[PDB]
Amino acid sequence: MAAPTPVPGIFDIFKKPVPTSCKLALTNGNKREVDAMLLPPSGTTILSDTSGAGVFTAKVNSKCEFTSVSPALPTGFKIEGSVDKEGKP
Repeated sequence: MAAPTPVPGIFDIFKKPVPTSCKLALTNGNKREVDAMLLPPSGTTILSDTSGAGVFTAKVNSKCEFTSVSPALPTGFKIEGSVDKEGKP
């Protein structure tokens, strides 16, 4: 009668057993992980700093590595572009 989409997430577990997610982590100069977000490849991660709240937007590539942080990442801060691991983040 009508053809509804049979859900594009059956059989598989809505994730691939390969790096389809990126775990971005903003850490301050003291390396305290001030924020951490699991984003998709080439996504923009909004990371909130508890040191002074710079609210950093880490724009990554499909490599899960940050390419550019908006507004600008200051000296001391480390945006770790961790990848979705073989195990849970």
